[PDB]
Amino acid sequence: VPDSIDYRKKGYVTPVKNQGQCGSCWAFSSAGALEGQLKKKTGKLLALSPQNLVDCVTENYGCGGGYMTTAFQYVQQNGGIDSEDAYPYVGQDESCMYNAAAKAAKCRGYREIPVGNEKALKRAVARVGPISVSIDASLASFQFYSRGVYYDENCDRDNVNHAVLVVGYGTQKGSKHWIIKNSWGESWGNKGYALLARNKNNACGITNMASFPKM
Repeated sequence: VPDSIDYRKKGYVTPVKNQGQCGSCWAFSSAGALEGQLKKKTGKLLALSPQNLVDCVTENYGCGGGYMTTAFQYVQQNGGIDSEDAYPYVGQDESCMYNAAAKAAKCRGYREIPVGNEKALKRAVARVGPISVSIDASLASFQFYSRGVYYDENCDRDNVNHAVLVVGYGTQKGSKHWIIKNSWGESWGNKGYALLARNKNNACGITNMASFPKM
């Protein structure tokens, strides 16, 4: 297991999108995780449809939030998720419009990551690929992040409100970190990305709802 990995550099990571006024972080986080897997198993990186997730994952709340496992199980039970070309993102709730011919990826379940265990998370990133996780993004220091390894002690390591995607890890000026991909546009963070404190005691509660799909 390497000291550093960065699935952007391995073609596993699609461009950064903007969710907008819609609370669909969980959808982008699922679609990105499925994208990382679809690339691992077929070798081809195709943009998947988070709008498919927000319309049709009826155990979730659309632009009111949801769970990523809830979406993985959905694409398992439904037999596929569409590509973002077939099913573009519009940022607003609507009725399900899943065309099965437009099916671009399948799923065979999901695995969750032991709560608290950052060592387990690192391993999972190293040997599976991008992982779907959820953090406390409520703080102003996060909404106006730009660079460096983010750490704010007021970060609730217990209650978690925003879904991002882990697309690798590493160290920088001595601080071990996680590389996460957000859905707030390229104007947020470091062109849509952020580094998060790693091995600093589960900062922002990143291993609370970590998961990835099976392919």
